[PDB]
Amino acid sequence: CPLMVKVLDAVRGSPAINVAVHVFRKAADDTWEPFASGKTSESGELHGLTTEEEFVEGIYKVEIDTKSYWKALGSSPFHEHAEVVFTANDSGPRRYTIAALLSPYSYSTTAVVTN
Amino acid sequence: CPLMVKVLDAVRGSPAINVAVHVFRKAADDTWEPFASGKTSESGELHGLTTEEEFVEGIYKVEIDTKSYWKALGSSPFHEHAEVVFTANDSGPRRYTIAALLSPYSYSTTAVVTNP
Amino acid sequence: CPLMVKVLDAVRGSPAINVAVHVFRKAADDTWEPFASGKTSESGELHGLTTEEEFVEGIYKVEIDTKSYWKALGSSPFHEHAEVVFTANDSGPRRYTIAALLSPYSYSTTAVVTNP
Amino acid sequence: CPLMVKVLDAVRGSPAINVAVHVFRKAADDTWEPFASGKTSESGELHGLTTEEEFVEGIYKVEIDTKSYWKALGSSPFHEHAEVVFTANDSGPRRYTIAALLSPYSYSTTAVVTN
Repeated sequence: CPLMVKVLDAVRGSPAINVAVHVFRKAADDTWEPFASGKTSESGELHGLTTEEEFVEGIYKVEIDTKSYWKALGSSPFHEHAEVVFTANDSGPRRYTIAALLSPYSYSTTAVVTN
Repeated sequence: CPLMVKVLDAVRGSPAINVAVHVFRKAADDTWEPFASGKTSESGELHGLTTEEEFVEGIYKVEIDTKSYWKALGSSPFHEHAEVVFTANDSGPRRYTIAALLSPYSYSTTAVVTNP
Repeated sequence: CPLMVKVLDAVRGSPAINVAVHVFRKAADDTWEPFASGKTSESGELHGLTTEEEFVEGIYKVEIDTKSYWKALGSSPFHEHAEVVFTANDSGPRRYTIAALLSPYSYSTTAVVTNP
Repeated sequence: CPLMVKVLDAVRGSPAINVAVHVFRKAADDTWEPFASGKTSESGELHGLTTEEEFVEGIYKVEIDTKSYWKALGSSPFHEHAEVVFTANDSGPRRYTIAALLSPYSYSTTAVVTN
C-alpha cells in the first residue's frame, strides 16, 4: 500500500469518517485523470487506493471532500475541498501518507514519506 | 481590499517573501478563468489583487507557488503548490484574508473573513 | 513593541477576541516570574505587553487561555491552554509575533521573529 | 494503551524519531508530578506510557523535547519544548492520541480522543 490518506477532525478531536477522497494523475495533455477514490473508514483512514505497479512516477492530486463533511455535521465550512498536489518519484522513500487536519475555516496537510 | 494573502515560513520564522500567487474564478462554463496574480512583499503579504466592484460572487481558487519558494531556498518541497478554493461573497461582500503557513512537507491554510 | 500575540479562531474564521494572555520570565532561581498580561482585541491582537528596555534576554512563557475562550462560546475544548516557551533576544533584540490558530481539539503556534 | 503520543517532522516529512517525551500529573499542591516518559520510536510513536488503572481523571501535561530534536538535526529552533496540557475525564472517549507536527519555528498539536 504505497498511498494512504488520513483525515482528522480538529473540532471534535476524532477521525473524520466517511470523507470522500479522489485521486488523479496528471495526463500528458495536463488534464486530471481519475486514478483512485474511496471514503475514509471509522479510523479516518483510506487504504488500498493503488498498488506498487500502478503507482508510477507522475504528478498526483488528492482531492478531499471537506465541504460535504462539514455540511453533514452542521458546520458552515470555508473551503470547497482540500486539494493536495505532489510529484511521486521513485528515488527516495515511497510509502506516502497524506494526512489532513480539518477545521471549518482552516486545514493543514502533511506528507509522511517513508521507506 | 477585499482579498489579501499572507504567507509565513515555518522553518525560518519569517514572512515568506516573493511567493507567486495566482487567483482564478470559476466561469459560467465551469472552467477556471484567470482573475488576478501577484507576489508576496517583504512582509509576506499580497494586497491589491482586486477591487470591491470586480470581486463579485463566485468560486475562487488561490494558487500559492510554494514549490518555487522552497526550491529557490535549497529545499526539495513535497507539494506542487498550495491551492485554496472557496465560494466568495454569497451572503454579500466580505473581506478575505487567506493565510498560509509553509513547511517543506506540510502547510496549513486559514481564512479570516470579516464584514467590511 | 517587541512582543505581540495574534490569535485566530479556525472554526469561525475570525480573530479570537478577548482571549487572556499571561507572560512569564524564568528567574535566576528557575521559577516563572509574572512578566506581563493582557487580552486580545477585536482584531485578535495583543500589543503593548512590554517595552524594548524591559524585554531583556531570558526564557519567556506565553500562556494563552484557550479553555475560557472555547468554554464561553459553548464548546468543550481539549487543552487547558496553549503555552509557548522560548528564549528571547539572545542574539540581540528582536521583535516577536506569537501567532496561535485555535480549534477545540487542536492548535498551532508560529513565531515570526524580525530584526528591528 | 490509553495514552499514545505521535510526533512528525514537517521539514523532512517523516516520523520524528527519538524525541523525548515526559508526562506529568498535576498534584493537589498544583506542582507537576512526573508520571511517565519515553522516546518516540522509528515510527514517531510512543506507546505504553501508562495503563487504564493508573490513568485516572486529572490534569496531565505532556512535554515534548523539540529543542533537542532540532539541535541534533542542525536546525535552529524557536521553542524550548512543546507542552500539551489537558484534563483526562472518564465520561467520554478515553483512548488519547496526542499528535504533534513539528517545524523549527512552529508546531501544531491535535488530540484524537476515541472509544
